Amino acid sequence: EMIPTEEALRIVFGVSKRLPPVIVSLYEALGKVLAEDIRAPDPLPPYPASVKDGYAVVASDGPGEYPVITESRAGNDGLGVTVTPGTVAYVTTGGPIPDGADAVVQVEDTKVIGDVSTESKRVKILIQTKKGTDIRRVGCDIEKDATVLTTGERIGASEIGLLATAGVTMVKVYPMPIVAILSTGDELVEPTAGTLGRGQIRDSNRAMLVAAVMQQQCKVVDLGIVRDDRKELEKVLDEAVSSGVDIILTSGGVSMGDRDFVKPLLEEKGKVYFSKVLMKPGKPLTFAEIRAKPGKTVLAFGLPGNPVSCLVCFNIFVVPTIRQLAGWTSPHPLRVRLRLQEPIKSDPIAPEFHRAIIKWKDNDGSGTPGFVAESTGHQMSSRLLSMRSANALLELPATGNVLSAGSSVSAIIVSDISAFSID
Amino acid sequence: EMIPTEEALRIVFGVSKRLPPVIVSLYEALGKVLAEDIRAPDPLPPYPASVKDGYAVVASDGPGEYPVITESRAGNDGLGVTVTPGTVAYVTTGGPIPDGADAVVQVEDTKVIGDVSTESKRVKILIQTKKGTDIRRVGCDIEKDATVLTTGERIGASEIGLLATAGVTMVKVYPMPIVAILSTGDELVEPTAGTLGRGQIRDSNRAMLVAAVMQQQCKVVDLGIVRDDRKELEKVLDEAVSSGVDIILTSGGVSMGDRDFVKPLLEEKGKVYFSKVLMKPGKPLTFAEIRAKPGKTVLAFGLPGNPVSCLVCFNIFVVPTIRQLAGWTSPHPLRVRLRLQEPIKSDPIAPEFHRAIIKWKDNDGSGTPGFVAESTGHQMSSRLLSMRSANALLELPATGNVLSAGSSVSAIIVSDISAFSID
Ligand SMILES: Nc1ncnc2c1ncn2[C@@H]1O[C@H](COP(=O)(O)O)[C@@H](O)[C@H]1O
Ligand SMILES: Nc1ncnc2c1ncn2[C@@H]1O[C@H](COP(=O)(O)O)[C@@H](O)[C@H]1O
Ligand code: MOO
Ligand code: MOO
Ligand SMILES: [Mg+2]
Ligand SMILES: [Mg+2]
Repeated sequence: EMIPTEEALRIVFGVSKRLPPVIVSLYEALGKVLAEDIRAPDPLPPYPASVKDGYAVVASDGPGEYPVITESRAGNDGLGVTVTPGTVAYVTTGGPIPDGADAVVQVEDTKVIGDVSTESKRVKILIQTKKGTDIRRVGCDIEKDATVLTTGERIGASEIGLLATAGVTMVKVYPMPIVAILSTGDELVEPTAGTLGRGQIRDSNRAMLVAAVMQQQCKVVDLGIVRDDRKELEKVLDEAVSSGVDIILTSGGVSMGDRDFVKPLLEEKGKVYFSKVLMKPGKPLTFAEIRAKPGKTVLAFGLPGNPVSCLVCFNIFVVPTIRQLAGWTSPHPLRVRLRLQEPIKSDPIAPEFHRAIIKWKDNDGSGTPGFVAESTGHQMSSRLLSMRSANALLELPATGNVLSAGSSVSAIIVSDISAFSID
Repeated sequence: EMIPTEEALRIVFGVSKRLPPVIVSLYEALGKVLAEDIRAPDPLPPYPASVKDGYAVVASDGPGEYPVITESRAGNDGLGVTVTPGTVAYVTTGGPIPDGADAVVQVEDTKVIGDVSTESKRVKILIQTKKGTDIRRVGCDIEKDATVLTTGERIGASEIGLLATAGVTMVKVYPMPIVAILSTGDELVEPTAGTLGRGQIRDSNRAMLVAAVMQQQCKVVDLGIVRDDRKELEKVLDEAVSSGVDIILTSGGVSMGDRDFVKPLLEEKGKVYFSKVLMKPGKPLTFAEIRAKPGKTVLAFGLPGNPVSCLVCFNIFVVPTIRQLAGWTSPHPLRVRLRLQEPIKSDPIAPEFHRAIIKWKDNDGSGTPGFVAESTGHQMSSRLLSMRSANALLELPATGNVLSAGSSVSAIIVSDISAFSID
């Protein structure tokens, strides 16, 4: 019972539930989705503020020479002083406008007159300004009680700046899921192994997945290598489910071998929604939901053992699940359209997620700017070098035809689009 | 002496030098740029490995019933057993191929014959296979001594997987720069302040920059609020320069006020390359290089105080500097072309970095897929709400003309393109 990827994703989305919100500190809120609206407790600026370094004037006075009656840069500077017609006040950018002044003339349109500090301060205003010029009225950037951030908004640097503006240092957010990761196989040895014994390989999926989960900003619970023994894998899965994690990722032990126990163990512990997906690479992907005994849900992905299939299934299915649990309203990956830089043979049986290195060009080959893709070469699921530098997965339909250079395909972007190397 | 942004970026790039490489552990290498090539010490697979769960056969035998002479899943399974013509061996995916077998027939093309474990094991091979089918020969994924990663390559999840495959757990990389951050101003109060006194605002730039630097994966040295006092700012800058940081970010104290000491202090401590940039927002941006006394270079950015200008200058100038110091060969931000969803008035004096929310659409308005942009509204440099959710900066030339909806502009992508919300 092999299901299409679109259905497998819908099933995963339907089962995945946003985590309960928590309260975190300002810097812990970075990267998280807001679980409450944020309202400004005071206006910005809270006082009428100068846009410029210069002089606060009565605009109707016009060009002329005037005494400087106060200097206003911050705090109580100029408190109680009224700028009346025929006077001016020195101001710096962000300085409070003294009462009575209704415009600011930038310092470049003024000239200091008389002996610097050996006579009372006088300045020549060189222009005719207009009422309100270069003054930020109270609340013109942010009004008191305005909503500056809303529930469901992801917190980036400017949102941290808005929380700080509003004096919020404890924030209600959706947390990231905690993810347990294990590898399976009698053939595996730790990546610290030197000379390999006959029939041994280094466990590469576990470190790869730990890294992938770290890129998604989740806490990792590293459960190590598990051997192809049903009782042993049951014990580790039972320990993982009762530990408080939200997602368990296993790799391997999910194909057709007589010692592949992931599927029967997930069927016994919880509910397996699927164990076969019509995709290349990634056919053995298994997804299950387990209820931890009181009491919460744990999502389990029995990822394929083949290194490419493992990472592709992580990118397509686990990344949107992490985002959904973390409260993202748009957990789907970015899909763009792009032109192939070389010919690519699609698979005749399953739609292929072909690894590519994509870049934006001024000419994508059709005379207009656009993304272009180069294949990473041989796409065998055992060839982790096919994932090297791959920032996208080309979605090739199961036609079996050769897609020529210059033809357009849909591509899933799997790595930070703002970290893309330019053409 | 106001210089174009293109020149200001060239000056910064010319002064910025990659940091000395360091040795880090496997998981610390994630996100860093490799400073050495990585070669596979053994092949992958190191033994001829089955692609399938099934039976290792002599392909020339063809369809028929055969005794199963061994079972090979991992390690020393089947060591010393030779599959001769007229025999087969059970194998699981990744299991070593016994000597003498030259093809694998997947279990779906076989049938077990006789009483399960109450008679010696026999299997019917249902197809005529071909020599080499479903076997991974030694080194077919990675050859012994092949270079699997090269100097200058950024380490993502698949690169961590390749390091683990190759048994590398200590990696030579370029480190991230350490960044000191301070705010300036007599008007500032901490973001924990409740009711604000007259002429006070909360310091929002510092937390915003700490967050921005944390998104760039750099260590932050938070030097707090500094008042508009030359001796005090000199002391903090001198302490920052001798602390071992690589970059200092200040904000404010760089306009035309009589208590703006950042520029004269940077001129005194080191070499100021520029202090005026032809851009909107961000005109007061100052850049300097200071030599810390023995002995290393410290880059200083006197960022503008206006919150928008501060973050825009961070995105345009500081992000590529961090990347250059961290050894990125492509530190420039991603620039794409896109269509405007609404009309935008460009500035008549300076090229504007207009904040936008961009998304990829199936129809960008011209009948072909592409990025589209919505303005974040009023672009005043004091209005941090104009940065809210902005994932790009539209590069508008200094024409002063109204760019109509549907016209195309260049846009700098400033936030993870793989975290873009879909249309
Ligand atoms: N942690 C791992 N690291 C590298 N390769 C793996 C890992 N787990 C399984 N494999 C390989 O992936 C393939 C499928 O594994 P399995 O699903 O257990 O049969 C076999 O060739 C395994 O040797
Ligand atoms: N850390 C900060 N947070 C928020 N606003 C700031 C900060 N530093 C300076 N400003 C404002 O930015 C503008 C320019 O500051 P300056 O360059 O010091 O004149 C003034 O309106 C300041 O009040
Ligand atoms: O069975 Mo796969 O789709 O090569 O991991
Ligand atoms: O002087 Mo600006 O360019 O509004 O920070
Ligand atoms: Mg296995
Ligand atoms: Mg200031």
